[PDB]
Amino acid sequence: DRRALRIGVNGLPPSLEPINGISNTGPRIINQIFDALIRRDYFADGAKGNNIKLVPALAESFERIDDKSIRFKLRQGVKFHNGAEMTAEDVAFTFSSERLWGDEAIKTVPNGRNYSPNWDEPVVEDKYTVVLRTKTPSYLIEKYLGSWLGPIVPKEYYKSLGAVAFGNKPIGTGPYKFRELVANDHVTLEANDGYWGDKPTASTITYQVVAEPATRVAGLISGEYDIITTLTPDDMALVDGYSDLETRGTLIENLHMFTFNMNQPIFQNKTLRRALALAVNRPLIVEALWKNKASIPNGFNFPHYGATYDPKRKPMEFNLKEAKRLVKESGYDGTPITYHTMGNYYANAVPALMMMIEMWKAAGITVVPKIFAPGTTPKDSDILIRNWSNGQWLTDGLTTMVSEFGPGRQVQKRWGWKAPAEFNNLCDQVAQLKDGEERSAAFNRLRDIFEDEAPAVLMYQPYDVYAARKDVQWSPVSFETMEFRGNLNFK
Repeated sequence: DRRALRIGVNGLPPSLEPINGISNTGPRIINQIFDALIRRDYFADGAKGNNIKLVPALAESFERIDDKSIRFKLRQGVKFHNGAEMTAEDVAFTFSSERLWGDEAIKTVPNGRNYSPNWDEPVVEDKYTVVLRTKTPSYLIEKYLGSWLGPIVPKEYYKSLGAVAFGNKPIGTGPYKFRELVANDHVTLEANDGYWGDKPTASTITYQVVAEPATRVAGLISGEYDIITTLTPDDMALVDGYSDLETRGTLIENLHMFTFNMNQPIFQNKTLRRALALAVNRPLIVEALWKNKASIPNGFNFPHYGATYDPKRKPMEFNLKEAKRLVKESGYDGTPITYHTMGNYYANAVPALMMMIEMWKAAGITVVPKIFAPGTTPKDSDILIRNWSNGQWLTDGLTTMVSEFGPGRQVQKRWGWKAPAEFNNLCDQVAQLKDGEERSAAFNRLRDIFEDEAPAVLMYQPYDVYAARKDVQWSPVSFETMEFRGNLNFK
């Protein structure tokens, strides 16, 4: 009689619909309810949960037919949790203008176009064959289908409810079906014994919201939870001191940074943006606040980008002397510059800021915190510097230097970054090219322009800490999610 798995979590997503549920807390539940056409095999070839290999999943097989289309042959006889059969109608609907990237679709799925390539309408060729295609060249279609965009939704059930209502009673093909939701309290899923893959190893999975990390640690010790999420390196000594418990940490594919409202005169040019960037001592912050567990990326560059990761790229320079020279050159008059942070929404946001204020003070710059309260939306005109995070959500360099800093995106259109014409032309080229010498060199060049312009200042890649009973064999993955396929066994 399979064990019931209980996870003490920091929170639940606003929705369980695949796209509207994208958040820190959603993928760990969504990944169990749905399957995609392509699955990231994180543990392939002995990898410690950080492999980027993409393998077939609801797609039995696929072939790329040109620089913008792929023909998919789907697995046959696979059912959704409502008993409806999964067909090309459902895969076409999932990536259709109707549900995902059309003008009317983004009214209820706001990020449908933002998390998508330049889609063209899917083509249903037969019951189990579908061509998925872009209007312009794209060798990233496979990476996108193996991403948090990929989950396949049932067409008729999804249409009869709409995206918002579907988010509260989701139906997928995954190993665990939805049972119940108590808003901001718990989600319970039950084993789908009609699953097409291996039999699910837990009878139920309950995601129990426990707000304080101390109460979650207490619940792991008392026997209330099997796994607990959202801990820091500081909680590792207490948890590991118990013989029957252990922490299981991993670097996650996220990026903490600070950025600027470049519509403000003081940030309309790169000079003070770069002085602020060079005065920051990233290894001191990482040692003081993260017990040396977080990683400082060697540019806008991470191993999970695959072919567009450069392991020879020199690290971000810390140069107080050059920062001092750029402050005088900018004509900075000494007016305090605000740094908007919503308390500690991002882990260690306020302590990292307080360290950086001293670093900026050494360079001759007064930066003051503007700790806004939860539920407040500071207006754009009142922001100078602000903290930010960016999920590096594709196994490619496209996200987020091109997806957030590229042409027509947030940092240029809303926050006023006047990017050089070269940066924008290289952003459009890497979106269309196949991996190789040209695409990698273009990514190296984009990183050089990003560092010289400083539209944002990368701080570090955070380290996520889980804790679990030694009688539950489960390893975290290097992404903000939980994978139980081939990764959950009870001793």
